[PDB]
Amino acid sequence: TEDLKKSVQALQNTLTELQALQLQTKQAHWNVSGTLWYTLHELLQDHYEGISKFADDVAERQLSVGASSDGRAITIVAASRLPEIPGGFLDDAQVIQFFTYQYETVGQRIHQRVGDVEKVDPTTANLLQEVEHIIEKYQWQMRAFLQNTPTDPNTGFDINNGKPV
Amino acid sequence: TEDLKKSVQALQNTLTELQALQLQTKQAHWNVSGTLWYTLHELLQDHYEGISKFADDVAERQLSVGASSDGRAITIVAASRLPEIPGGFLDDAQVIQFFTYQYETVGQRIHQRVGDVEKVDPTTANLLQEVEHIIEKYQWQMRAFLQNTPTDPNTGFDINNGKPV
Amino acid sequence: TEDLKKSVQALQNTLTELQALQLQTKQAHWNVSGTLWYTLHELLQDHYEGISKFADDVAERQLSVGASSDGRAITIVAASRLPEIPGGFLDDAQVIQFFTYQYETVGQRIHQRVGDVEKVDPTTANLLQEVEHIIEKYQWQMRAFLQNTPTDPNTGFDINNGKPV
Amino acid sequence: TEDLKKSVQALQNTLTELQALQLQTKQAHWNVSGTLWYTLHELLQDHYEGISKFADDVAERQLSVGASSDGRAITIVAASRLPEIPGGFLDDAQVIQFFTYQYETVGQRIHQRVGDVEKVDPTTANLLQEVEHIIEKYQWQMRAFLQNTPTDPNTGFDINNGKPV
Amino acid sequence: TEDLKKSVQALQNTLTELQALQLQTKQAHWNVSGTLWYTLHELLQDHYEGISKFADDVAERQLSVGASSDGRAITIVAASRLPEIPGGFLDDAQVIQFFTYQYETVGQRIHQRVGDVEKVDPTTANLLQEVEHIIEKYQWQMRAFLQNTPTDPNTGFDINNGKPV
Amino acid sequence: TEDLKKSVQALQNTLTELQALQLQTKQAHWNVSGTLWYTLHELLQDHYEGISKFADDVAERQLSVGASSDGRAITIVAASRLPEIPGGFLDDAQVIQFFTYQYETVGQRIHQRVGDVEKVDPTTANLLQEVEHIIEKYQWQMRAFLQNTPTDPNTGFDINNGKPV
Amino acid sequence: TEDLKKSVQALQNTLTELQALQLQTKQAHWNVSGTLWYTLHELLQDHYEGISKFADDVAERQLSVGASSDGRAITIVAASRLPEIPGGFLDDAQVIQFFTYQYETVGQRIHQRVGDVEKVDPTTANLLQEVEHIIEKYQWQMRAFLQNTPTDPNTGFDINNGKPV
Amino acid sequence: TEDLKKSVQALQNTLTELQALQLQTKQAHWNVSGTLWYTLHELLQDHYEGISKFADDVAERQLSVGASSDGRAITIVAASRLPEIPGGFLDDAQVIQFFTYQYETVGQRIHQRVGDVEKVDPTTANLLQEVEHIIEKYQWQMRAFLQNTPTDPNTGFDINNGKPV
Amino acid sequence: TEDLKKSVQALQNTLTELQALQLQTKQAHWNVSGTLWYTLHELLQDHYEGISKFADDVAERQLSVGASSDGRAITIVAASRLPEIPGGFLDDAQVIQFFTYQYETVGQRIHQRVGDVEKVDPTTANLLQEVEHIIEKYQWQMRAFLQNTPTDPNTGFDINNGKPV
Amino acid sequence: TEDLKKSVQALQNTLTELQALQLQTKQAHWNVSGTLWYTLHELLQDHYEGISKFADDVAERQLSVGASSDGRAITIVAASRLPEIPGGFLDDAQVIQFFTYQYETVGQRIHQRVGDVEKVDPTTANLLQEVEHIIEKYQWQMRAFLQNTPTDPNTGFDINNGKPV
Amino acid sequence: TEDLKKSVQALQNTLTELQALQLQTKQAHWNVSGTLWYTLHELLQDHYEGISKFADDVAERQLSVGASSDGRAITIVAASRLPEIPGGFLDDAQVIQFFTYQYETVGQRIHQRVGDVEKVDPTTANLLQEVEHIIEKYQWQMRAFLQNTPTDPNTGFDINNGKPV
Amino acid sequence: TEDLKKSVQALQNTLTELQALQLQTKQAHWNVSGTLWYTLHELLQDHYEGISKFADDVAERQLSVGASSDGRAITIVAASRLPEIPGGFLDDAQVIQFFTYQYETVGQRIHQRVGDVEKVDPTTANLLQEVEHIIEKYQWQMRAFLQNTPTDPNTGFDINNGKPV
Ligand SMILES: [Cl-]
Ligand SMILES: [Cl-]
Ligand SMILES: [Cl-]
Ligand SMILES: [Cl-]
Ligand SMILES: [Cl-]
Ligand SMILES: [Cl-]
Ligand SMILES: [Cl-]
Ligand SMILES: [Cl-]
Ligand SMILES: [Cl-]
Ligand SMILES: [Cl-]
Ligand SMILES: [Cl-]
Ligand SMILES: [Cl-]
Ligand SMILES: [Fe+3]
Ligand SMILES: [Fe+3]
Ligand SMILES: [Fe+3]
Ligand SMILES: [Fe+3]
Ligand SMILES: [Fe+3]
Ligand SMILES: [Fe+3]
Ligand SMILES: [Fe+3]
Ligand SMILES: [Fe+3]
Ligand SMILES: [Fe+3]
Ligand SMILES: [Fe+3]
Ligand SMILES: [Fe+3]
Ligand SMILES: [Fe+3]
Ligand SMILES: [Fe+3]
Ligand SMILES: [Fe+3]
Ligand SMILES: [Fe+3]
Ligand SMILES: [Fe+3]
Ligand SMILES: [Fe+3]
Ligand SMILES: [Fe+3]
Ligand SMILES: [Fe+3]
Ligand SMILES: [Fe+3]
Ligand SMILES: [Fe+3]
Ligand SMILES: [Fe+3]
Ligand SMILES: [Fe+3]
Ligand SMILES: [Fe+3]
Ligand SMILES: [Fe+3]
Ligand SMILES: [Fe+3]
Ligand SMILES: [Fe+3]
Ligand SMILES: [Fe+3]
Ligand SMILES: [Fe+3]
Ligand SMILES: [Fe+3]
Ligand SMILES: [Fe+3]
Ligand SMILES: [Fe+3]
Ligand SMILES: [Fe+3]
Ligand SMILES: [Fe+3]
Ligand SMILES: [Fe+3]
Ligand SMILES: [Fe+3]
Ligand SMILES: [Fe+3]
Ligand SMILES: [Fe+3]
Ligand SMILES: [Fe+3]
Ligand SMILES: [Fe+3]
Ligand SMILES: [Fe+3]
Ligand SMILES: [Fe+3]
Ligand SMILES: [Fe+3]
Ligand SMILES: [Fe+3]
Ligand SMILES: [Fe+3]
Ligand SMILES: [Fe+3]
Ligand SMILES: [Fe+3]
Ligand SMILES: [Fe+3]
Ligand SMILES: [Fe+3]
Ligand SMILES: [Fe+3]
Ligand SMILES: [Fe+3]
Ligand SMILES: [Fe+3]
Repeated sequence: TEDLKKSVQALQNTLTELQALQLQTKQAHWNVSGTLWYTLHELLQDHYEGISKFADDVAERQLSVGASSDGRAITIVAASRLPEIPGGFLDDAQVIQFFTYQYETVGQRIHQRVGDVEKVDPTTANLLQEVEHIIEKYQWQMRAFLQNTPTDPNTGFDINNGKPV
Repeated sequence: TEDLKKSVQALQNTLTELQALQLQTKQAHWNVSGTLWYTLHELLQDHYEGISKFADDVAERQLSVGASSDGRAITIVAASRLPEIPGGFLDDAQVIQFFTYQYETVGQRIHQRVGDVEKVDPTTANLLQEVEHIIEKYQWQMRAFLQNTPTDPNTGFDINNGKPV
Repeated sequence: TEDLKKSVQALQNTLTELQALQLQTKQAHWNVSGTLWYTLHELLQDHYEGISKFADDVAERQLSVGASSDGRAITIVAASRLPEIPGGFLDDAQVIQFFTYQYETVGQRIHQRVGDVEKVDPTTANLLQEVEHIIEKYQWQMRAFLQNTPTDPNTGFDINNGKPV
Repeated sequence: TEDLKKSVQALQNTLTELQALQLQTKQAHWNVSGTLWYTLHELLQDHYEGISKFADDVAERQLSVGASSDGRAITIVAASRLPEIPGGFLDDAQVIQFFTYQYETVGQRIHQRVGDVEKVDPTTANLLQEVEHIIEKYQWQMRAFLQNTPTDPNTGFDINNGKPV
Repeated sequence: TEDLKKSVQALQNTLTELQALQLQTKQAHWNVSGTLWYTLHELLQDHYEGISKFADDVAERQLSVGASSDGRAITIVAASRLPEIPGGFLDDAQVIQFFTYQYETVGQRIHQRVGDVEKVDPTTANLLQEVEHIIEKYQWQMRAFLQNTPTDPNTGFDINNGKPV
Repeated sequence: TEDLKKSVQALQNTLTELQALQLQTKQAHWNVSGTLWYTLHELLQDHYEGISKFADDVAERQLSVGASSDGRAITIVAASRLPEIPGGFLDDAQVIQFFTYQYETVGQRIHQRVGDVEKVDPTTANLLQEVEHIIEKYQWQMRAFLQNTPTDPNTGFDINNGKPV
Repeated sequence: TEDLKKSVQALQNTLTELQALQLQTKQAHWNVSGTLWYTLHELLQDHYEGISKFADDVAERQLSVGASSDGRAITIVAASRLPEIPGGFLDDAQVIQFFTYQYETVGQRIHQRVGDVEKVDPTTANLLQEVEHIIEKYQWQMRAFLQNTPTDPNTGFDINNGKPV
Repeated sequence: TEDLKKSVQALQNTLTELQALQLQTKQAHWNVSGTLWYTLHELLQDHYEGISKFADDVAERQLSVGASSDGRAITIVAASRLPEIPGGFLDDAQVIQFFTYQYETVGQRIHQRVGDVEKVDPTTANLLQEVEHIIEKYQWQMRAFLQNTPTDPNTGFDINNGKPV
Repeated sequence: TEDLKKSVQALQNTLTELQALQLQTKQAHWNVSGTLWYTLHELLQDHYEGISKFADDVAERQLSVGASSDGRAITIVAASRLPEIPGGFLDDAQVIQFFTYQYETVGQRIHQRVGDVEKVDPTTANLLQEVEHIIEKYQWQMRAFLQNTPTDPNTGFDINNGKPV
Repeated sequence: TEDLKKSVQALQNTLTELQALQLQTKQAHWNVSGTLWYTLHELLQDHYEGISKFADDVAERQLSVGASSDGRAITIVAASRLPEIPGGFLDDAQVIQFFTYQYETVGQRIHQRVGDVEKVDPTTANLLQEVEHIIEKYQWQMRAFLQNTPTDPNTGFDINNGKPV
Repeated sequence: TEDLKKSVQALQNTLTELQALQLQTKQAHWNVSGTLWYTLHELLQDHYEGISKFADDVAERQLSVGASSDGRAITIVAASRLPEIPGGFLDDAQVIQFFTYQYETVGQRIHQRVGDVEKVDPTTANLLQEVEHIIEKYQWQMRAFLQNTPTDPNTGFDINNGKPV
Repeated sequence: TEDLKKSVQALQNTLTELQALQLQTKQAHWNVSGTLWYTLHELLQDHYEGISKFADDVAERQLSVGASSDGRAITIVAASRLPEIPGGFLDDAQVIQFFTYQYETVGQRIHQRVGDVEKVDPTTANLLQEVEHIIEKYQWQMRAFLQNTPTDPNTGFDINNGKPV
């Protein structure tokens, strides 16, 4: 059946994306610098925990429908399909920019996956909607730092050495 | 007796002000944007919980001296007597400005109320002093973002698109 | 897109209804009287906490799909579209009657909203199903006080001064 | 030895009675209606937890003296030897009446069992005294709703549509 | 000094009243019967804990200003100056009636005591205001069972065998 | 309406299956023997708690859409429609075999039920997807003991006296 | 039956003794002075909590076998039958002496009561054995301060102004 | 009196046996090896905690009836009267065999002791029944690994290098 | 205004005294010796925590009325105005003597301060009454070690090498 | 300085090894199969948490001595220098074999690193000793499954389809 | 011996530095102002707790090797040997600058002390390495606000009124 | 290798000493008498828990470097090499004297062991430094009861029947 194939594909692809996000949030947690370093250090820890919890649920849902889960380092690298986080000290505006985009792209892809599996496997779809919920919430939490308002454009000039982000 | 009338007036007026503050802190919690969005999101959650706890105490003190408590939406609107929080995305400096002022005006009014009821109802006065304590603490916590220091005026230029707040 | 418009409408309308319910449950929590006053005081506190939690989730889901959330007192009043709770001391049977109806009407409307947004935004639909779940559970918990049984009609005569409710 | 037979009989018969009580308390927890529905819903949850804990202790005491424990649905039905709880919506006075009687009859039987095994197996007797303690406490908690006092017969007329229970 | 005498008198008299209330709430906790027996059993436990906590604070405030505290059974009996709770099974309406009155009279007396010691010993006055706060809250919680409303007089006929309380 | 009939049928049938599973997991918890007795004793306790929690949710969802819930022993026996667990001491491989199958069949049936009620009652469907999620997870947890791998068939010979399971 | 009379007598007499002990331990908790004041203040708090817990169990066991419980102040005074604790500041050696004796006499009496009711009411006997257990443990904890050892008589001279206790 | 002698003997002999068991369970906790090493490591930790708790209760019951408790290493060695646990790495089947026997022999002896002291000291008998309860439960938990079933003899061949245990 | 000056003076002077007390209680916590060393080590830890909590409240009340708080080491030294605690190993009687006096003098001064600010700033007065409450409680807890009783002068001879304190 | 270079090298190399171990333990947690699947699932979760905690400490120690931390997926792959865990369903004996070896090799390398940095950076050495402690403990916990004993070689034949591991 | 002298010197000097840091972190906690006031208020509270915990460990290690600990205010002032924190309102950039430097200098000195005592007193050295660990971590946490990155120098211009820090 | 021999010797010898201390602290916990009996009862419980925790760590470190741990009663007796605690009732001064000495001698020996294994096994050395830390802290806590001060020799005359200890 390509109803098991559909399920596996959607779960496995989401798992890898969450694992990529685990590694990038931690990396940023450690290396972020600037005015918002501590704020972001704390926020990224919370995201990491939420992402880790859903990575474990997604992997065990995969096992639950009868397939092994591939969480290997090689598999994470092989699925790049997503900008990589710079090494070294990272700037607060750079971290914000980076996750605004990553969470948005990951959320979009999960959104597609929910549609794909919804009538063959509504239980897997339900799980993926929960993952999408958290990813899009995290997206807002990064986006909110640069959100345009009636009194202030929020260009990020102050967290970016005078320059818009 | 206008010793029950005094007590009711002081308690009821404080209740409505706290309920107005519940709604405005939550609104700001959701909609705040900019460099300090997350910081303020967390701080406003703490204030909301403190305000909610005292709203419940004030309402039940009113019941305790023998009068019903009016916590209706219509009553909150009817007591405006206090600037309203803008809708839409709100800027961090705008939120700070707004609560610096609201908490100050609410604290002042409670201060007056403590004097009013102190010898007819010292138990109600004691409660209102506790409310004033928390409101003025919250006032300092908003004020501290723009507090002038020997090395830095803290105009809020960085959180306000180059302009003093 | 009127897929963002659909989502915003469903989320915003639900938020206001939950906020209306926050205010009415608390009001009843304070002012309820009679044989079941304490029972209802405790039950209404539990409902208030459940409703408050989902109000926060609904507002932040709205932010998560890119729109501000309107939780203002004026907006609650403006959306009346729902009977208002009496002021003053409220009778236990009156509170029961009132929420049986409110929860039922709010649950119905959320039910409609779930259908409306389900294929444009299954993640928002999932959240609203969770809200509907709790609202309808609360509906049963109010309804159960007057539920007709094989041995007893449960007219509420005992909690209503000899008269059916 | 009919000292193991004695022990097994007393433990097994008590286990089945507790399991019958697990099912009836939950059933009543869900279906109770009327003025005391919520009160009883909460009280029956507490009883269910206490009963469940002792069912587990009784079953594992049976294993501890070297015999398997029969907790099957068929065995519960086979040991009826005890009125069955009506299906459908149940009235508060009906639930109270029902458990007043069930707890009393179960407590009596355990009381007999304590005497039976006390000198062959004082450790099993000790456990059964603890079960009897809780069952008789629960009996008082149901009985107390209809307990005659110097100022009021407590006929249950108010929770029974004008009629004594 | 009769500023220590004033303080001692106010503290000691309050201690005895709280201890009288400890004994009466527990007695009622055990012996209450009728429709509201369990409700009142739980409510009276909460009051007992609040009263016990303040009895300990009042006694240790007495020690703190340099005097021993008399918490003896003989002293409780000697200070009757307050209706005694009936023995035997007590009816729910009887318990409600009884504490409505006791809490009211105790609250009144503490209120007087606050005035008496307020300028010689504002710290003792502060403590007594906290005791008055809780006692009057408990008074409302008993009073609320019989509170007259626009739709229902709440005579207590249902919890009193057809007769107003 | 046969939209309430649909909902009731799906909820009621699931409730009975969960209650059957409550009884069988506990039975196995007590009576399991062999190399994996303690492992399974602990695992079956965890399943029992998860199953019990969802049984309570399913029963109260049934009440929430306006129908009583039938959790009686007779009803559990009447719905057999599912192999019964042996009495006496049960072998670890026998327990594993038994639940691998039970959880699989129960999960399948819930899966069908989700489809059945999904557009008349998406809130009930959502609940049943959560039940299916847990049941299928539990299925994997039993299946994993005998799961074929590249280095070892996992026949269960070691937990079955030399014989494949 | 004088098997209910036996049970009531044993339970009621124990309740009063525990309540007497509640009042005396608290009194000593507040008023104790000297080298061991703080030690004893803490120890007496622990005893008070243990005694309070068993007073509640004894009273509710009395209700459980169908009789009201008399916890009134007048009843405590009426059952003196036991030395009274001095008022005023109490010396550490005096407190130790006093409870060594009280706990011993109360433990003895409960011991007799266990024999009295053991075959009419083994469940009540079991409870009273638990009370005796704690009372005799508390007796050792007071006795241990003056316990004669091979290297030191422990006369209490140091806690008694040079004089043996 | 040889009623104190009886009590002391029963308590002291049980204490030493529990202390012997403390040392053997820990030893096995550390040194166990094989397929069931981790399972047994965890199970033996739980037993150790239960045994330690009762050792403390038994020793303090001894003090409570007026005698010192001998918990010395020399006394443990002197009371051997019980097979000693091998040193070095211990096999899972060896640990299981060993405690099946130890717990059984210790439980038997405590059982005798309960009879011995039951009418001179029912409070000490009650404590020893609680110790026997736990010891026999632990006995079942070890025995269950090798328990014969209708589908599998459970010889332990798999945990014993092909050989029955 | 010298109503802000009054408030600042009272708050600042209390802060410094509490900080002096933080340092002295810890110093004594570490260095106390003798019969009551451990008792006092524990008691002084509790006082330190209570004092630290109020130091933080006093400092933040100062900020709340618009002034900075001076908690510097130099400021603590500059406000000596209070005996200094000896260095080196400190004797139990010396610690008791020392805090009996310190707490008394600090409590007195706070008492004066409460009067000073009570009508310009009742909220600050309320806070200072809470500080006075704890300081005077701590005073009793030190005083109680040497408190004269009808049976024993409590000279402290035993904790002072034969000599009255 | 090549004292910062030394520190960075030792910390960075350890971080990557811990991150490799995070991924492999989770992978095994999900995919392990066979008799010991659940046991190992639980054990590997505990190891994962311990490893994750030290990965965070090692990365933040690196930041603490002034260097960024590289936790990227590419860096984990680039440092292979260590056998990779198979994908697909993994057998219990295979998991045990695999971590016995991995933990041993990682522990050895950390051991070397402790020597390397010990006198330039004893604080980093201290941290690495703590990491080595946990890694070697985990090594024993895997090794213990196959540990040779006087009564049983523990070849793993039972967990490996008749064949030694 | 000047091995006790060495130990005392290293411990005592570290204690004073930690106590200086306790006072400065709290001072900054209260008085910090500007964009990062709340962030720093929270961060400085965490540091204060970590510093307080190690101050207590260092003082009690000093006692453990047989010397008293000097924690007096005079001793803190006497050891200045370290810039003092300004009084009045302090700017966020000023606080960051100040602790970046203080933590660095304190960490350096502890580092030296670890070398000094390492072979006379490795247990004291171990403790001091733990103190150094936390101090240097806190140093990074302050330093990270101004850490230069590839996209942004992080001069602190935004938190310093346009000027580099 | 005699680097494993060194490690084993140091770990095994420490384990036995900690186990000896477990037994002696408990023995003293039970049997201590006199003025400081309760104080010491509590203090010795805390030491016992700290000692037990490190005994478990030391034994599992031994396993971690590849050797079994000998925790047998016979081995404890065989390693006497340390005064034995008297049986019977023990005097407070005797307990203090005894542990002052035991902890000192055990701490000394561990100190030697740290030197012995430090460069072959720094991870084992680190663990032993932690054990030494706690043992020497416990030594101070016993020593502090008799510590000579400028105002009082602390001979223990008061806790020793007039005689210096
Ligand atoms: Cl899980
Ligand atoms: Cl409340
Ligand atoms: Cl949240
Ligand atoms: Cl259990
Ligand atoms: Cl307290
Ligand atoms: Cl619930
Ligand atoms: Cl209870
Ligand atoms: Cl205890
Ligand atoms: Cl705070
Ligand atoms: Cl952290
Ligand atoms: Cl500590
Ligand atoms: Cl562990
Ligand atoms: Fe967090
Ligand atoms: Fe998992
Ligand atoms: Fe999960
Ligand atoms: Fe930046
Ligand atoms: Fe918060
Ligand atoms: Fe409330
Ligand atoms: Fe409250
Ligand atoms: Fe802004
Ligand atoms: Fe609640
Ligand atoms: Fe929120
Ligand atoms: Fe939420
Ligand atoms: Fe959901
Ligand atoms: Fe009514
Ligand atoms: Fe409950
Ligand atoms: Fe169980
Ligand atoms: Fe249990
Ligand atoms: Fe009814
Ligand atoms: Fe309660
Ligand atoms: Fe107290
Ligand atoms: Fe208190
Ligand atoms: Fe009634
Ligand atoms: Fe569990
Ligand atoms: Fe439920
Ligand atoms: Fe639930
Ligand atoms: Fe088997
Ligand atoms: Fe306590
Ligand atoms: Fe109770
Ligand atoms: Fe109880
Ligand atoms: Fe018991
Ligand atoms: Fe004395
Ligand atoms: Fe455990
Ligand atoms: Fe103990
Ligand atoms: Fe215990
Ligand atoms: Fe084996
Ligand atoms: Fe404490
Ligand atoms: Fe603070
Ligand atoms: Fe505070
Ligand atoms: Fe207050
Ligand atoms: Fe002294
Ligand atoms: Fe775990
Ligand atoms: Fe971190
Ligand atoms: Fe950490
Ligand atoms: Fe295998
Ligand atoms: Fe914190
Ligand atoms: Fe300390
Ligand atoms: Fe510490
Ligand atoms: Fe360490
Ligand atoms: Fe600034
Ligand atoms: Fe403790
Ligand atoms: Fe262990
Ligand atoms: Fe440990
Ligand atoms: Fe002595």
